Parts: sequence; structure tokens; C-alpha cells
Amino acid sequence: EDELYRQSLEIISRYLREQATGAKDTKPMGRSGATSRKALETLRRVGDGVQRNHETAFQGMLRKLDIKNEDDVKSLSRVMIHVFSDGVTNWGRIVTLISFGAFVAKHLKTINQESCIEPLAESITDVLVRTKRDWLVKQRGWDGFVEFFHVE
Ligand SMILES: C[C@@H]1CC/C=C/[C@H](O)[C@@H]2CC[C@H]2CN2C[C@@]3(CCCc4cc(Cl)ccc43)COc3ccc(cc32)C(=O)NS1(=O)=O
Repeated sequence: EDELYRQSLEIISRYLREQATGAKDTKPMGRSGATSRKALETLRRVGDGVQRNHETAFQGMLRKLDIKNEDDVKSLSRVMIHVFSDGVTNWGRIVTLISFGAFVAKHLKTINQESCIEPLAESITDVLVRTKRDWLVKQRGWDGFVEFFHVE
């Protein structure tokens, strides 16, 4: 019914949850599982590097957002639209979107608000898919993501 949304949510939710808890989800992927698995391998390799390369800026933005509760987490959609959607789209910026999401997910675990991680992943997915579908489709979706970051 909306295959790109469903697959995006699975990849994003899995990465954020795994980043927060330190444990891999053992459940099978849904449809397009082969691609989703490679997308997840790519985020672990690339997204983890991004959180370190931008550590000071990431810690700074986190502090500025001052996330304490569910209402603070709900406020993030507006900021993501402002910063991510209102700019050039490329894979790098999409990785920063998702990687900073993981950064926030880990924060939510530290403040014992782990229940907000899946809603956060839904919000990120809404921003990504619902504001950049045209670009994502043209760039071959998650297959394109995997191809873009491929290690020979
Ligand atoms: C060179 C650039 C990366 C480094 C920039 C870091 C910035 O200082 C802040 C640290 C977090 C980033 C702001 N923001 C983080 C935002 C905006 C802040 C709220 C938020 C919340 C969640 Cl859950 C996820 C993302 C975000 C929106 O997503 C992006 C996407 C691309 C770039 C920036 C960005 C963004 O600017 N990406 S980029 O690759 O062009």
C-alpha cells in the first residue's frame, strides 16, 4: 500500500532501537528484507561514523533541544522539517537526519524515555518519506542508498 514508507520505517526504527539498546533485533525483516538488511549494515558502518565526526555539533544540538519528555519529542518534527526538508537533498543529509535520530534515541534511553524511540522513528520516517518521496524514488530508494555507499 505504501512500500517505501513501510521499508523506511523498518530500517530507521531498527537502527534507532539497536543504537539505543546495543542489541540487534533478531526478528526477520518484512518485505524487501534483503535490501533492508544491507541498508542497516550501511547505517551501522556510515551512521556510526557520522555521530563521531560530528560529535561536538551533535552534543550541542541535543543540549539545545533539551529533550526531557514526550512533548519535547513531539516538538522535533517541526525542527526536522525546518532543518532537513528545507535544504538540498542528498544521501549525506539523509544520513545526518537518521544518525542524529540515533543520537537522540540513545539520549532517550539515558533519561528512561525508551518508549519514545518508536514514535521518534515514525516522525523521522514521516519527514523523510513524506517530504522527499520524489527524490527518493528518482534515486532508487533503499537500493540506491545501498549502492551509493557500497564497499567494493
Ligand atoms: C555537514 C552537515 C552535517 C553536520 C551538521 C550538524 C548540525 O550542526 C546539527 C547537529 C545535528 C545537525 C542538525 N540537523 C538535525 C535535525 C534538526 C534538529 C532536530 C533533529 C531531530 C532528529 Cl530526531 C533528527 C534530525 C534532526 C535535522 O536533520 C539534519 C539533517 C541534515 C543536517 C542537519 C540536521 C545537515 O546539515 N547535514 S549535513 O551533512 O549537510
